[PDB]
Amino acid sequence: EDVVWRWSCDNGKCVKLKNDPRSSEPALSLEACKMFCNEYGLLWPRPTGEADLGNFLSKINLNSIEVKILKKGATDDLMEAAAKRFKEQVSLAIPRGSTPKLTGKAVDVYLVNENPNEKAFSLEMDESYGLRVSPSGADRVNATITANSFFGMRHGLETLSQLFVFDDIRDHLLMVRDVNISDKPVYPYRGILLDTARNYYSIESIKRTIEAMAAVKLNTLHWHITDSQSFPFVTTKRPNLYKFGALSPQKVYTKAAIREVVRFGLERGVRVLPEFDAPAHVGEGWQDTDLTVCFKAEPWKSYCVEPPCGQLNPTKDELYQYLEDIYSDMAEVFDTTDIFHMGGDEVSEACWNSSDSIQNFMMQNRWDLDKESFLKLWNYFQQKAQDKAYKAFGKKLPLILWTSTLTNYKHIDDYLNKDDYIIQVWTTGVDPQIKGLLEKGYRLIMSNYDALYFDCGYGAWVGAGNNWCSPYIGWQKVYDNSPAVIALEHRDQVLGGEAALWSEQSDTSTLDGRLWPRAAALAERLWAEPATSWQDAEYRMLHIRERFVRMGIQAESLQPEWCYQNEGYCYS
Ligand SMILES: COc1ccc2cc3[n+](cc2c1OCCC[n+]1cccc2ccccc21)CCc1cc2c(cc1-3)OCO2
Ligand SMILES: *[C@@H]1O[C@H](CO)[C@@H](O)[C@H](O)[C@H]1NC(C)=O
Ligand SMILES: *[C@@H]1O[C@H](CO)[C@@H](O)[C@H](O)[C@H]1NC(C)=O
Repeated sequence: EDVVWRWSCDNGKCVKLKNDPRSSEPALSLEACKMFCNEYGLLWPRPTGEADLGNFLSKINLNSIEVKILKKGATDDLMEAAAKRFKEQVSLAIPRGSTPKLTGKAVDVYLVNENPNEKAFSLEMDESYGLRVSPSGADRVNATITANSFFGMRHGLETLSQLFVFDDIRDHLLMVRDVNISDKPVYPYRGILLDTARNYYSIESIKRTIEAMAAVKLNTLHWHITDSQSFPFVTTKRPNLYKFGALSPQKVYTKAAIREVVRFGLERGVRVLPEFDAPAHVGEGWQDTDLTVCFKAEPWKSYCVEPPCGQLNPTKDELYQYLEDIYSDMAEVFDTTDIFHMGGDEVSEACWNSSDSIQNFMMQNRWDLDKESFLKLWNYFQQKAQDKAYKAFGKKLPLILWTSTLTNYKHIDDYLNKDDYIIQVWTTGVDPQIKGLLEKGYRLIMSNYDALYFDCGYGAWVGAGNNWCSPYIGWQKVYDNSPAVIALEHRDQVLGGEAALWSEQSDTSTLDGRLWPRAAALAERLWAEPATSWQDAEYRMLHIRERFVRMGIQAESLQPEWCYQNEGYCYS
């Protein structure tokens, strides 16, 4: 039936009041009130530069929006696809089952791509844009997006679509009348790590994830595509790896499917970054090669962090022929990435020390069997693996490794160097390793497990209780986790951050709820690095959750919808 309430801005809060008929004041719908009661309206993330939204809305004819590309170039196909997606972006303002009256002004969207040939991902790419909205004549709106590249331009299309509101009191589609926005991200690497080896994720759910990432301007999908539990990556050159390693014949990622995901990501400004974790985190798929040790070793607690155990045997020269083929097959289909993630997760010495051939190998080279020697074996592996990666990608390119024994800042320079290796950080923001790494010039990606491990909090998956990194991390905590605070003067060496969805307790069915809307908190933290805390983003965070749901994302619920309609009454 008919909406009964209206909202009125009062000290930054939209107050619900009855829509009394005996009033000469025009009623405000909830989101129309929110657009101007809130400092940044309904925007997420909030812009970093100019953020002038004016004071008025204009009624818009949904069928009279037209996008015009003013500069043509190599990104013509990308710009056209982004333009065609803009109307459905706009329709996200309308609740499902509601239809706007097809009246109001016409909208002209002018896209100005000032370097229309640029379309490569790089840490130095220009994601900035300018957004202007103003009345054009009497019956039209002029929205002009100006950006130095396609990626900044499609960010601006995202922000523009957030400047529409549905008046459900009147069934009118509205748009902010006078807008001056300039915007650019604080960090170039704004990512989500998706583990698709501890459990399988449908390609459809991966594309859905990329959709939601683009909606909040995240730009990197780190595809943790192999691990001990499964090998779903279809490597044409070593087919037994996925044939033996896959959980099932249908639970694989073919070349065609990965190409689909990579293209889907490029069109939305998302770099699809593959990882082959090595030399630990291997197992399924390597049967009958004699290239691993400790696979399914028992008791697993004595040999690895979680079952099944298993590590590569770096003393077998055939291993690096396998690795070169894997990396080459990855480079063929992951052909938008400028970076390669090589894992580097903590190696088990007990696993390597229990091997006949490994100990004989270490005798012959004057190595003992102490802790320092197995670190030397790990360095031996990473050097040879790194060479195959360069040959596979046909060029030197940045490589990522996790913080580990190998990348301890006290000895990381022994074989790594800060120009070839980026370090992904799981330690807490107060761990001394971060300061030690930054002073040695290393670049960092923050994935602090106390704020950015999105798998924490659920039940145990071995034994009873809860999983290892519980409690569950609320969005308030991931919002307040600031890399700038963590890095201090070395801020420029922080490339950004990444929410990690490890998947021993997550798959296709839980993907939406694990990531959303919590990854939006990381999106604003990395895009804007606000000096304000989560309380000042709370109202806009509640709205972006609703926008995710309108997109079809099964996003987690944060608060009673009553709180969303009654700002200021839910606090502590
Ligand atoms: C790549 O980083 C990773 C990735 C995966 C990790 C997985 C597990 N564990 C640390 C991990 C880690 O390191 C995170 C640092 C953990 N950690 C360091 C220092 C102090 C701590 C105090 C309290 C809790 C954890 C503290 C901890 C044991 C553990 C037991 C399990 C399990 C998983 C883990 O599944 C079945 O049983
Ligand atoms: C649209 O607005 C932009 C920014 O103010 C302006 O540069 C451009 O000339 C306008 N175009 C039209 C057709 O009004
Ligand atoms: C490796 O095993 C040998 C016995 O085979 C033992 O002497 C040595 O201390 C072990 N080293 C480590 C690091 O466990």
